[PDB]
Amino acid sequence: PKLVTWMNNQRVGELTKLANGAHTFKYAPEWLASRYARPLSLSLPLQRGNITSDAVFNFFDNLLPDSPIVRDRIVKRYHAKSRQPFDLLSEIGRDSVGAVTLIPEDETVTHPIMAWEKLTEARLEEVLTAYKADIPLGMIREENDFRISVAGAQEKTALLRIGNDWCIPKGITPTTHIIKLPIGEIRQPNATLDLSQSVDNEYYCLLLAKELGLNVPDAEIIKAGNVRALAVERFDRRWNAERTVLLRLPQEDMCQTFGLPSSVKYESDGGPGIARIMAFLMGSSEALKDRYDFMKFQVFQWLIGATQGHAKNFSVFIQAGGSYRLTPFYDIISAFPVLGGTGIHISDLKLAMGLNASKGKKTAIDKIYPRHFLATAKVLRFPEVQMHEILSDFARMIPAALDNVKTSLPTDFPENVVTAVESNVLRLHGRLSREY
Ligand SMILES: Nc1ncnc2c1ncn2[C@@H]1O[C@H](COP(=O)(O)OP(=O)(O)CP(=O)(O)O)[C@@H](O)[C@H]1O
Repeated sequence: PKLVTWMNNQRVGELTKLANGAHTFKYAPEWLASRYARPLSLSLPLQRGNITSDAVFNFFDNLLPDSPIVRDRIVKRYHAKSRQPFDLLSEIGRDSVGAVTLIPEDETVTHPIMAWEKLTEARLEEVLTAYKADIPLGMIREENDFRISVAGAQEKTALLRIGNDWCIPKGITPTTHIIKLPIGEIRQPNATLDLSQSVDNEYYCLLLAKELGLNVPDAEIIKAGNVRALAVERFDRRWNAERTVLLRLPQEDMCQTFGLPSSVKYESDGGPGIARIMAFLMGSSEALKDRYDFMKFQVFQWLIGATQGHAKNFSVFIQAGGSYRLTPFYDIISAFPVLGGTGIHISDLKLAMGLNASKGKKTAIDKIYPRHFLATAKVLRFPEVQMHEILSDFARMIPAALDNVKTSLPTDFPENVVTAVESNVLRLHGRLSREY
């Protein structure tokens, strides 16, 4: 029972579901014997023979949705053999996050390689409201070519845009976007989250992120009838130098990077933090810069209060030769517009990975001061003279950032989201001015 694994169009090896349920992968000699070859994941480097590591399982399990519901659907959708990472992927394992492609050992490929199917304005709304039909990742039933897969827990979908048209890829056509819908859970301790308007909030956050010289993905708000969904330009997808072929970008996150399961994704649950990930960024290609933009992303998160910035929300492109480097900062949301007399106080918002405090780690966003950010870099051998610069710029830039954004907002954008965010971002920013 195999599952041929390709990377773009070259063969890497084959995943196989054992007779007891275990998962084993083995790199094809063709892939192994090539000066320009890279591993499936930094949790399983190139090697001859079979591989059994709990890693060869976790890797693929992270390649599936983080929501029971979604997986509850993925099954009934295509009648999966089971709920294990394999049998599920056998179904929608085609276009997934990164450049990995899983094809059933026996149903071999014919048909034009890269084929899709344009979508009518009135049909797109379907793909966007597929949950109403009990469908996973928005994959219309009529067809059957739809076999995408995406991580996360939010009701989303991924499509292929050609020129000025929304197309549902076919066979193994790489999707170019990730249209996420305003439904699902978020985090903090013991408590999940329902906030403002997913799209607006996220959008806003990305706008500030970008306006704040922060590297994030290209995304715009869209509307298919009465469906306000957000579509982000996948940063693991790229066309040939002249738009001839649409290639993928081998990528993986920080949970697979360490061979860790999906469960242990939250530091509080035994996951990695600013210390385990940084100590790992010292081996990154552009390590000097990757270590910098990271730390800076912490302040930003602390400033816009992003309580769901766990280990599964950070990745690294797998560069040829097994080398790696940090990717853009995807998935950005503020918990500020959820505060107030809604029984949730700012003293309750905690961060995913804590900072070097006086005693262990400090998370409550309502308690983190400059000293905590420095003590963090101090401990992690991150030049202090470089952190002060970060806390600095923020003190001088944020005030204007929250403004330049207000002027570049949609018409129908919740005037109140901005209110609950720019107020808190400003209260926190204050702790900065008072030092820098
Ligand atoms: N613009 C982009 N380009 C490439 N990959 C992206 C991306 N945006 C998100 N991803 C990838 O897809 C995964 C899930 O997307 P996202 O983080 O937006 O989901 P969610 O918002 O569904 C997550 P959760 O609710 O579980 O915190 C990420 O872990 C990342 O690997």
